[PDB]
Amino acid sequence: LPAPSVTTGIVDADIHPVPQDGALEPYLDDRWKKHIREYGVRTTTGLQFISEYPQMYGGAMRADAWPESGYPGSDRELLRTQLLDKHNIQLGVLQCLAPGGQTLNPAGQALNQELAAALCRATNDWQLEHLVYPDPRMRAAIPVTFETPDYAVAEIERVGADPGVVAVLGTSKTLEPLGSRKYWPIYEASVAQNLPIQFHLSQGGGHANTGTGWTSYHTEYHTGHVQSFQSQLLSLVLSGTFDRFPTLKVMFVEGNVAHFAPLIQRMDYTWETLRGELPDLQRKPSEYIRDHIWASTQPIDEPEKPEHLAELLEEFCGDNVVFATDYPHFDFDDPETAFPRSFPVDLRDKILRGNGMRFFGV
Amino acid sequence: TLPAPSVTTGIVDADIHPVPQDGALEPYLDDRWKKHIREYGVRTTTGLQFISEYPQMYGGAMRADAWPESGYPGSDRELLRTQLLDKHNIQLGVLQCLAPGGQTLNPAGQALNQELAAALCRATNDWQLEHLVYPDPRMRAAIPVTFETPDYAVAEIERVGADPGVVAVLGTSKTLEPLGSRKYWPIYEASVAQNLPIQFHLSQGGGHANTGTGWTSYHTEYHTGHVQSFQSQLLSLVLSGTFDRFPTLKVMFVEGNVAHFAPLIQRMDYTWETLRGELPDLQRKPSEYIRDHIWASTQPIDEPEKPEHLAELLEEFCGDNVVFATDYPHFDFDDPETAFPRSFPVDLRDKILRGNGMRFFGV
Amino acid sequence: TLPAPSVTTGIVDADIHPVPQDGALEPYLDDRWKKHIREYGVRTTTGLQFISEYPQMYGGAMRADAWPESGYPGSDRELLRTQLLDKHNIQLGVLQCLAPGGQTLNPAGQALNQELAAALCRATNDWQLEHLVYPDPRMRAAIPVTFETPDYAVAEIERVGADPGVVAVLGTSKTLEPLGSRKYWPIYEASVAQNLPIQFHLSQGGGHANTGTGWTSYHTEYHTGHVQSFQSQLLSLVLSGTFDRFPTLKVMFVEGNVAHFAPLIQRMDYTWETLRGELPDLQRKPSEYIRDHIWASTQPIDEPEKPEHLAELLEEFCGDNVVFATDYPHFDFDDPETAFPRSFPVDLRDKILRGNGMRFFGV
Amino acid sequence: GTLPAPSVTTGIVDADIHPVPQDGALEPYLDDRWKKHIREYGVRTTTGLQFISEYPQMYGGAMRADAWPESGYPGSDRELLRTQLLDKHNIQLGVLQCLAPGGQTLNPAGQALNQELAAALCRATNDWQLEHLVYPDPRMRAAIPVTFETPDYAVAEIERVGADPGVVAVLGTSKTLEPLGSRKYWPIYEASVAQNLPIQFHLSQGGGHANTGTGWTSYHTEYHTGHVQSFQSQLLSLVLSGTFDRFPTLKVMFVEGNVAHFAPLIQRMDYTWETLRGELPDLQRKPSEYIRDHIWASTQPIDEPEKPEHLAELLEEFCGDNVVFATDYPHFDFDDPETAFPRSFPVDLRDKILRGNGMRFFGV
Ligand SMILES: [Fe+3]
Ligand SMILES: [Fe+3]
Ligand SMILES: [Fe+3]
Ligand SMILES: [Fe+3]
Ligand SMILES: [Fe+3]
Ligand SMILES: [Fe+3]
Ligand SMILES: [Fe+3]
Ligand SMILES: [Fe+3]
Ligand SMILES: [Mg+2]
Ligand SMILES: [Mg+2]
Ligand SMILES: [Mg+2]
Ligand SMILES: [Mg+2]
Ligand SMILES: [Mg+2]
Ligand SMILES: [Mg+2]
Ligand SMILES: [Mg+2]
Repeated sequence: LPAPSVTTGIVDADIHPVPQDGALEPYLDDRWKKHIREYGVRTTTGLQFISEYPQMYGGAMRADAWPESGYPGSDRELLRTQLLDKHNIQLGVLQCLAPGGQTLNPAGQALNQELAAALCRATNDWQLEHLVYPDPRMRAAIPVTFETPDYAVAEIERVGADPGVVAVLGTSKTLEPLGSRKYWPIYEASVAQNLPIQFHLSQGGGHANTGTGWTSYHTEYHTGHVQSFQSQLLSLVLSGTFDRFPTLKVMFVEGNVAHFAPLIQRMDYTWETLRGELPDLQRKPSEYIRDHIWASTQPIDEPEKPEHLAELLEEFCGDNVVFATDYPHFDFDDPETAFPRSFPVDLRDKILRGNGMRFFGV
Repeated sequence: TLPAPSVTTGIVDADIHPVPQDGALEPYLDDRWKKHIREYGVRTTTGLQFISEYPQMYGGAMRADAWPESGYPGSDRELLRTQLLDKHNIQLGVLQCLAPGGQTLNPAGQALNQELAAALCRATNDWQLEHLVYPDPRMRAAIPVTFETPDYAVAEIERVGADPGVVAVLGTSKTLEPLGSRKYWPIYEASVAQNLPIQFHLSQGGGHANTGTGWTSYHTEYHTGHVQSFQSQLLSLVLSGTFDRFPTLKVMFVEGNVAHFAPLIQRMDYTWETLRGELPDLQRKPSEYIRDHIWASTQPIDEPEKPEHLAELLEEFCGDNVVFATDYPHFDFDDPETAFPRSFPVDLRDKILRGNGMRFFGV
Repeated sequence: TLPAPSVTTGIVDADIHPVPQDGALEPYLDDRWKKHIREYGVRTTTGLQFISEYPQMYGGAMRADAWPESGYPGSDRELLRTQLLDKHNIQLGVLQCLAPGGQTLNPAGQALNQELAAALCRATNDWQLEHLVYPDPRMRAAIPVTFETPDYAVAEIERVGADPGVVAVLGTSKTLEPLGSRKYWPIYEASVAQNLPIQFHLSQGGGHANTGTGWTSYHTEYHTGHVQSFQSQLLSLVLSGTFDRFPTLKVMFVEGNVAHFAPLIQRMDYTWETLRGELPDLQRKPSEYIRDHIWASTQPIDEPEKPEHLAELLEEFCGDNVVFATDYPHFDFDDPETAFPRSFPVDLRDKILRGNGMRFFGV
Repeated sequence: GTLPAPSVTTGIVDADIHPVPQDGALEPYLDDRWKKHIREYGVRTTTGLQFISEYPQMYGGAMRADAWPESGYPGSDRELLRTQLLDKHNIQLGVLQCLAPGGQTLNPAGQALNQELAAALCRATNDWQLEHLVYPDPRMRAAIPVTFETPDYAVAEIERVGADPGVVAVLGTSKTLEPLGSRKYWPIYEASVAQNLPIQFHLSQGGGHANTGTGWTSYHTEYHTGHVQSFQSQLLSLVLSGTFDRFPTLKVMFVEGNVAHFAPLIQRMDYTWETLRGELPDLQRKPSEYIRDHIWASTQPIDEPEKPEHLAELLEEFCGDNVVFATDYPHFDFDDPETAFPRSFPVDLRDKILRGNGMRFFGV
């Protein structure tokens, strides 16, 4: 399969396909089909069929993205024409967030981690056969079980070298902050395959959705997603994970972008005083961003004064911001209208093209 | 070379708590970590500089008669020798060091800086061997290791686990993942490789609340609540199939009480009869794992209203797998002369005091 | 430090048979074993001084055109380079040394003196690395070890298994116990620890007759009969749950043919659907182990009467787990230019020549 | 458990007694999965036969016709074993060798091809014989069957119960898949020596090979006389492999392999070694020099030469200190201590066969 080529089209770092009903069954062992029929996929809830914050308005999907039968993102033809052709996407990165007709219930978060591994492997076989190889404008970010590194390492070794794969896919929420040594074998395996890692917004993880209680209303739930990414960035940087893995690239997907700038600013300021706690950390904290931390754009930040967007994106790192649409979610961003009227044209071009080309090794 | 432990006329005491005198760990700690501790203390799963989330009540939870001239109970090796080892003819006394200093329960392995945790575990292990075990090998060490960082724990088990002064690996009852999780399997593998069993002692911390349904308020809730963590760990270790992967691993629950395990296991089997289809990989019936894999120490002894129920429940658990402990110098210390009810059978009392622990510890 | 293998424009050849020149192993053998060989030869499971129980037919079963100026086919590294590596652009060629001298098939690991066998395996490994691999690292070694004495095999895997010139551990298709037996588990453990897969090459010997129902008479029976041992080994490795214990272990059956594995596995599943209750601990359906654990090399390529059936059966086995081999310099050598039928799909052949072997060897 | 060491006073040693569990007596000691497995499959071994071994017994199961209790198989009634054997012959150390999990003569637990089942049956047998027989009447002591063909499981069982004072030996079979000097078995020898336990190898069928080195026998004379051959082969391997150089305190007894034939076997071994010893240059002693410290043999079924004086000659040519009395109760060729030896047999040799020799083997 040839390497991805981006020339006059664009990069889209976050696309959500969904398998049609039964589409994963050719790839699952018999024991897991039986298990799912009898138990469903238990996770960090007391609920049979939904997550703890079920989608609010029409499944949080584009009203115009429902096909003849099935869920938005389950129709390959509609995805080719409504997304890939429409916006001339030449590298579109698939992030499968659910094994079935659902918006968000990640395979890696099944509490039966052997089932989780089986669902991740089936998703990877499915997306490569059903989407990537038939139309290699798409490439896969492969879900793995971050909470069981041995299984994730196995899956990265199995398919990580496939030219259809461009990243390893995790979740924004975890049981330990991602700088923990628990996850280091996954980083090691990813670097060995020259794969970057994308962490997509998730529920679950094992803790409440904030550091100070479970949220009540939808504003709190959705705005609160940024908090997990703030916590993860701090851990990955301050733990020295990037001293251990100096080539490891990480992208935060659907965590927003602008907030990272003042977070990193406060991180440096605090470190100037308190650095003595972490004497093995080799660089000033913000010095890790350019080489290690990326963010995708959707849902685009919308300051009251539009000029503040480019300022904050550059205060984060202008080279490390990568366009995404989030097709087919309701807060989908269109490359023709996402950026504010006065946004600098050269920054926009690299967000659409060069920045993601660098992140994915194009 | 230190001789193997020998139990002839004396008894096994599976849980004794020494503490290092002030400064006693400093020879075994690098200056970077000594400075760290001076500035930051041993930060753990609390917002408190020096104490844990449930500080002890009356007198530090220590026996009122166990205080040396100066220092904390358990810090004077001569007083431990005369008030405990000599007094009760303890010939295998297993040390479980629960704090790096003059405190009751602040385990080194639970420091959130896991590099500091590993350094403190290492220092504790060198200290207890040099200061207590080698001078008086009636004592032997259960070595604290960092269960939450398996690589560091494995390194420590490799470093010191084969020393004849060590008889077990020491963990905590509370953990971030239940102990049957694959996370901990490298520790089980290393322990088996060194022919060591594992003891899990009552702890605070772990990362979750002290119950599965909120943090407790009063001391009755806190102290009675320690049993709950061990119920949860037993279920995880058994149902996960950990003992199918490690068919020679022996684990003891220390200071989780004993009798409650019997009806827990009984409910486990009864539920499994219906729901076993969820866990088709598990090789044996759940209760069948107990005899070869799960031990419990006795302190604080269960005290039923009708004392005859004690022996019944210990046998319903597994009479061969119950091991005596005193918990010296804690306030609820059990004296082997007075702990057993009058009708208790001699066969069970004798193996609790000697043979059962000899089997667990490989003596 | 030897670079990792790199397969770009060329191919993987999973089975190449070099032979030491006369005396070439002597620098790597202790004088005691030199003396033993002079006085006893290499006694194995025969009553024969020099040959195995089924000696080769025409020309030693070697290619008529593979004889160097002096010595046995495979004994001249320059002819190996020009007639094999250069001729077919082999970029990962895996050496399987089947004899310590100028013979076709007399494996070191099968010497009945297992101390001698271990010394010959060690000497073969030092020799092939120094004479062949390091001078031309398109070649890499599958290291013979003594499967019938696991302690010695483990020692040799520890000694040389991490060398970058080594890509696999080498065993024999015939053994005294089926390969899923716990006897061989220490070897699987050591191989996994060195991130090494295992290749089992066609062999005579083992301790049993060459079929499960008597010794064969004619060469058709002997040579077609080699498939049988691999069928038996696959069944044991799968049904024993060896891959439940070692979930990262990869094994390749070398020169057992490929297509027959598909109906064998199909029968295994169909029988297990009824009889699975005998082995309730096996975690997966039997055929489900193939994809993650069982590979097969292609030579001598299966030749169905209707060529279309080849691709069908290779895919019914597992198309990602089939790896090219030439078997140079044996008479039934497969040329990668001609081995596959005209209509065979390019993607499947490409995987067989490149990606599949790269995955198996971790390249 | 706690139990005095055996005391042999005015009584005798009996090195081979065959008890058998009554129907169901092992079930309290077996996991549910193995009870189910046995119900559904029986105990598969190296045969194509559901219920019998490849050479089933000829006449009445090869039991003496007077040892049948009210209900069970011979050897299944503890009271009958006490009065018919231990009381009757003043046996003060009677060593139990349980050869079957049930009333089915000669079917060793260790030879089940499912070695996890085999281990479970060995463990159940050990728990049962200690509880039902040894502890109630400690004149009896156990030779604990273990799975020789799966050393990890055997080592575990030796570690589990091998230090129990009710146990006096580890119990194996005369036939194995590899000769007993093979390194495969060395972990078992290591674990046995660590528990200061000797090993007894009892006559068996099975093993994985034919019952001779040159084909399967046809008639019962060939089968029963053929049992000595396996012991000949095992002695040669154990000695010539240097197993006793590696384990210099290891003691082994061949049980029910006869005695006299060992003498000329060893004699031929030395004579051959004098020429060919260069093949095995590490061996520390002349082959026959291993016997005194390492190899014992029990007497039953006693050798019956045509001229009785040859018996004592051959027993001394083997090693007079290393011959140990056994009855083989309740099998048909049972030997009685009062009549087994020829009238002219030396009294000093007989006394040590009945007492001193076995005391030294079992560490009494
Ligand atoms: Fe998204
Ligand atoms: Fe979204
Ligand atoms: Fe305590
Ligand atoms: Fe306490
Ligand atoms: Fe070959
Ligand atoms: Fe060949
Ligand atoms: Fe007998
Ligand atoms: Fe007999
Ligand atoms: Mg600045
Ligand atoms: Mg300053
Ligand atoms: Mg540094
Ligand atoms: Mg390697
Ligand atoms: Mg198993
Ligand atoms: Mg099962
Ligand atoms: Mg003993």
